[PDB]
Amino acid sequence: QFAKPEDAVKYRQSALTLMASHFGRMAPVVKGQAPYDAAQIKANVEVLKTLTALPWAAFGAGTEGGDARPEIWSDAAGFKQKQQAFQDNIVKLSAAADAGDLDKLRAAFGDVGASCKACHDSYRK
Ligand code: HEC
Repeated sequence: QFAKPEDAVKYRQSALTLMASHFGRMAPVVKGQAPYDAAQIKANVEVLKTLTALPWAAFGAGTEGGDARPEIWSDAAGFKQKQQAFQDNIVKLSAAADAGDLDKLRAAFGDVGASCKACHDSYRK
């Protein structure tokens, strides 16, 4: 869907940005600093879940640029793995949310977060 590499870059960064917001916004709740409303959380996770599938398609060959390390392309299999483990954690998050269990959510939240970090460690400049 992209004409220039710059456009894929702009797209993926935007998706990542949005996702960061949707995920990050739950930290105070998960930490107990904000009240917990199951329904609100559930809806937010639904959005997050949609957003989380988006970025991956904008890292095709020829989209080199931004803060993407070249290893994303040299080591595609490793990148796919990182991405899949991440989506899997999203699924867990989603299940915790659906169930309305703060403990579960809290734990899953940590798992997801570690997933973000794992990817960044190997593939983000
Ligand atoms: C690999 C599969 C990743 C996972 C999982 C997550 N992120 Fe990441 N992120 C990744 C890369 C390769 C990049 C650089 C993209 C580029 O082309 O510049 C990023 C970047 C971000 C950003 C910056 C967006 C911007 O404004 O430029 C943010 C805010 C970000 N990542 C956050 C983020 C969060 C919160 C994640 C988990 C919920 C997460 N990322 C996972 C690679 C990967």
